[PDB]
This record gives sequence, structure tokens and C-alpha cells, in this order.
Amino acid sequence: VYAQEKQDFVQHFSQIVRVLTEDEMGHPEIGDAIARLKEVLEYNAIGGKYNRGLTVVVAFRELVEPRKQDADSLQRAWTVGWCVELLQAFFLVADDIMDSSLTRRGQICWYQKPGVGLDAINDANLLEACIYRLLKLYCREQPYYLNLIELFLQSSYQTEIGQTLDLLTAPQGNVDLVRFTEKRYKSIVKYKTAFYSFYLPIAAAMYMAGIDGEKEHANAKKILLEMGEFFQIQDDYLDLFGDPSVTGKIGTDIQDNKCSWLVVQCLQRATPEQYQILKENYGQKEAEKVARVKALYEELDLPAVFLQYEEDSYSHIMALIEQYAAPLPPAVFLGLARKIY
Amino acid sequence: VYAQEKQDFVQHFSQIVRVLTEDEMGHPEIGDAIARLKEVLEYNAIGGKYNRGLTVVVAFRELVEPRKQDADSLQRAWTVGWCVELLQAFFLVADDIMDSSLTRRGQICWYQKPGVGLDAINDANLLEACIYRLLKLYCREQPYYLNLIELFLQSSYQTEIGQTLDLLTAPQGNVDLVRFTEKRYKSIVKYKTAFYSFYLPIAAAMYMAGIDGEKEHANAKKILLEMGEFFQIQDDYLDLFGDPSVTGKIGTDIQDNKCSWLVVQCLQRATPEQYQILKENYGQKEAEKVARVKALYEELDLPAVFLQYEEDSYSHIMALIEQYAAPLPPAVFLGLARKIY
Repeated sequence: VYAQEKQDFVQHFSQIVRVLTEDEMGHPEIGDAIARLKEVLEYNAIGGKYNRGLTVVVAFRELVEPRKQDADSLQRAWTVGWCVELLQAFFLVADDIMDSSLTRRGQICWYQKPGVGLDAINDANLLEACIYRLLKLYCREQPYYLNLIELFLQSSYQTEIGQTLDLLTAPQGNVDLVRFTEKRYKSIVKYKTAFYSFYLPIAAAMYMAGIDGEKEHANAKKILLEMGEFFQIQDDYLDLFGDPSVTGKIGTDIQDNKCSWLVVQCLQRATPEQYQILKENYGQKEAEKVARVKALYEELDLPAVFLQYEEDSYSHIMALIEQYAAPLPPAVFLGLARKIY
Repeated sequence: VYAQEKQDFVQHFSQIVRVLTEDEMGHPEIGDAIARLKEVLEYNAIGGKYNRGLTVVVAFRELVEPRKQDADSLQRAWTVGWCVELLQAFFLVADDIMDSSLTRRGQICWYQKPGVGLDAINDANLLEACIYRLLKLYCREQPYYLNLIELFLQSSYQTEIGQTLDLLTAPQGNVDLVRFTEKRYKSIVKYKTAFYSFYLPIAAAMYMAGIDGEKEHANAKKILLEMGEFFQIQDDYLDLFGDPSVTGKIGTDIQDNKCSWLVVQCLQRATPEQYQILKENYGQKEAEKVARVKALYEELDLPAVFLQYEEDSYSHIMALIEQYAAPLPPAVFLGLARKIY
């Protein structure tokens, strides 16, 4: 469903940019700003995998009757999919500044480019603004208009709450594995990542399908947040015990003092001497000390614990889908599960 | 109208905070984030003059019949007034980071406080999020609900466009008085400042009064943007040729290489040798060189030009009010004019 659909998706981006930079050229006064906007858009919304945005489109096709999927309905689904991707771009640009990252998706972070710097803060906010400009431009007259606006606003707020939680939890310069508990981990994942990465896209498609029922949404959310929790846990696992060539990235959670799932489990599975080592090697830069932590995880059979967790999680999700999918086609959720597992 | 009204306004802030931090305590998981939110709110939304927010309230009383101003209608107007103030707080926190300011309203900028730093970027975004949470919490059922959401979103986007324009225009480290033209100045003022500081508050009150007419709004906007242009021009003037004890602040536009109104006029009123001096003293730190610019302005009789501009501007605004105020009470606009002149 994503294989050949990803094609028309990236293709629609040129129009999105045209619309966002054309309905402003009527004021040549702001011309130079609009040019800057284009550059921000092209640099930051492109180059990912577009999983979230494509999920809006795939889900839309599965929830809407084919005779109702006219050229216009589809263009709107493409636009709302790009809105999710812009929310995404909004978070990353801002997050890379806050974390002092150097690279993202392999290339230099926007704020690290010469002559951008902290101006990237306004750039991030423009990306957020473009979402609602798109919604107005394409969905102003649709019955689900206000529903999508509120959905995107709520997803931003929840992500930002989650980011606050994450920031409070791993203060850069306040190494304290104490607050790295399971309840804090699941709370951070849920707000910072799961709501906008898994619920938002499906939720958007739902409203565009006229499925606005508070109960149906609560049902999808139950399934989707859980999928998002496993997504992140598997991401933490793979960061360390993964294969950089397959995944396409090199792990750094240990050199970043992250509240990883691994370190959370390692903390519940550790003797006072096991902790002493973690409390002295976690957050360092040296490859000698980092590799020292990996060994402690391994010794604690966390890679095994994860595999055990992956089986339990998969069973639970399938039970979740069997219990809350309807009236929606279970294929809506099964497509996502097949991707992340 | 602002004199005794400012009282109930600041008073309502405790409830705003309560509502924004209480309808979240049902999730003790995010408790610590919500506590952080409170601190962000109290530090950053308080301590200004509340002109913009109070304008929503004053305007609401003048546009709505007294028998329709029940306790609930008023609480909503108080809340929408605080929403404007939160938009305000949102911009300042973020702008102080981008400009590397040290202080604001006399005290240390939020991002400069110990243990905040660039995390202030997420804090700013939470402040923006709170606006729409308030609107949902108080106006969800009102006929002007979607109108206010769109108004706040449009005001953010326009402010952000303006900020981009301003950033492109005075690149910190690219002293180029060339781009400091009158058209660029008026464009920056209009987008960055005038729309959200003057149109937004009145516009909000209007919609709450059921005045949603596209023509009436276009009429108010014509008057209000012009008032905003004079507001900023007078602000630039006063920054230099003002009295720090009366105004309550010390000028720094010259030590900041700002695209001020003064420097814009000085550039149109300057011989090649007059410019040579400006191109060498503008943006410096030394009090000897700064004071050197002030002398060049004076010699060019800019203080006179301003006074001449202030009289022309006042006449034009009164003509503007006589021509576009109705169906609105001219007092709505005259209250603002009396304040800024």
C-alpha cells in the first residue's frame, strides 16, 4: 500500500510548495520572506520516509468508498498527509536546536547551516503555520474542517507536553538514572511520539471519511498509542543492538544519556554494583566506556527481554485490533503493525 | 476604559492558569510537565502592560449591548484577551532567543535563566498551544469559535512572515543599510507588529460581537494597521530621542543595527559623506560612536521630520476613522488613537 503510493505522495509536494508560496506573491513586499519559506520547506519536509504522511493516504483509501474517492477528495488526502509531514518537520527542526544535534537524515541540521542558526526557531514556526494554511486552502468547506484543525492543534500540544516531560527527565548535565523509570518512559513515549506518529494520521483519515465518532476515535487511539509504544521500544533496542547498514543509522543513545527503554530495564535488572557501572559509563563519549554499557545490558539478557517483549506486544496488539478495530477495517491497523514489527 | 479595567484583567489570570494546569492533572503522569507549564506561564505572560489584551475587553464592552454582557460573555472576553497576551508571550520568548537579548521588561529573559536555555523553544511553543486550549475551553460552543481560531492562526503566520522579513533585512553580521528602505520598513512593521498588536484584539472583539462581516473587518484593518505603523515609528523615534524615565526604558536601536524609522529617513536624507559616517557608526557598541549617529540624525532635523510626520499621521488616521469606522462606534478606534498619540 505504501510501495507505489509513496510515488504520488512525494510528487504532490511541488504543488504544496507552489500553493504555499504563490497565494502570497500578490504581496511582492513579502516576496523575500516567501522565498525563505520555500527554502525552509524544501530542505526540511523532504528527505524522510514519509511513513506518517502516507499513512493518512493509505488509511483514507481504506476507509472511503471508491466511488467517493474523486480527484478532489484524493488531492485533499495528499494535502493532509503533507500537513502531518510538516508537523513532523516542525518538531525536528526545533528539536535539533534544543538537543544541539549536528545531523539529521544524514545531512546537516537546518539550524547548523551557515547564516541560519537560531533563526531556525522562526523557520520551525513557519512550518507549523503552513499546516493550517494548507487546511484552509484545501478543506475550508469540508464538514471535517474544524475537526482537523483541532486534531493538529491537540497533536502539537501533546507532543510539546511530551517534549517537556522528556526535557525534565534527562536534563543535559544532570545525569540521574533515578527518574528513568518505566512509568516516566511510557508517559514520554505516549505524549512525545505515539500520539502524533500513529494516532494523528489515522485520526485525520477517519475524520475525512466522516468517521468523527468520539468512541470510534477512542477505540483507534487505544490501538494506535500501543503500537506507538512498541515502535519506540523497538527503536531504542535497535539503536544499540541493531545493524547500521540495515537500519541506515548509527546508535548514540548511550553517548546521549537518553531515557532509553534499555537503560530503563537495565535499571530494574541490576545489582548495586551493576548500577555503579551504569552510573559511570552512561552519557560518556569514549567508545571504551559506551561499549562497557552495552556489555552490561547483554549480561542482563536485555536483548532476550526485548524479544520476549516483542512477542507479548504483538499478541496484545492483535487482541487490541480484534477488540477495537470495528467499525473500521482491521486492515487499517494491520498495515501499520506489519510495518513496525 | 483601561484604567480600572486592567484590574479585573490581571485578576483573571489566576483562573486561566488554574484551568490550563488543572484539566491536565487527571493525568498525574504529566504532572511535572504541567508544573513546568505553570512556571512558564507565570514568568512570561505577566509583567507587561497588557494593552493588547485589555483592548479585547474594552472593545468587547463597546461593541456588545449591555444586556448581553452577562457574567459568562465577560469571562470569555477576559479569556480571549489573555489569549492575545499569550500570543504576545509566545513571540517574545522566542524573539529574545533569536536576538540574544539579556533582559525583557527589565528582568532576565526566560531563556537566560539557569537550567532553561534553548529549552525555552519548547516553552514558547507551549505558550502558543495554550491559546487554542483556552479557546476550546471557553468558546467551543460559540458561533465565533472557528473565526477566533483562524484569526489567531493567521495573526501568528503574519507575525512570523514579518519576523522572517525583519531577519532577512538586518542580518546580525551583515551591516547593509542598503536594504533599509521605506517600503521594507513599512512591510516589516505591518506583518511583524501591526497585524497582531492592533488588528487582532479589535478583530477578536468584533467576532465575539457577532460582527464577522468581511467588509467590516477589512474596514477595521485599514484603520488599525495604519495606527500600528505610527505606533512603531513613534517607538523608533522615542527609543533615541526619548526620556528613559518617562518611557521606562533605555534605547539601543543604534547599538543593535535595527532597521529603525530614523535610520530609514536618515538614509533618504544624507549626502555621501553623511552616509559614510552612518555606515561606520551604526551597529557599534561604543557610546562615542553611537552618540555620533544621534548627532547626524539631529543635524538632518529628523526629530522635526518626525513631529511633522506625527501631525500628518494623526490627520490621516482621523480621516481614516471618519471613513471606515461605521458600523462600529468611532470610540472603538478613538480610544486606541488617544493612547498611542
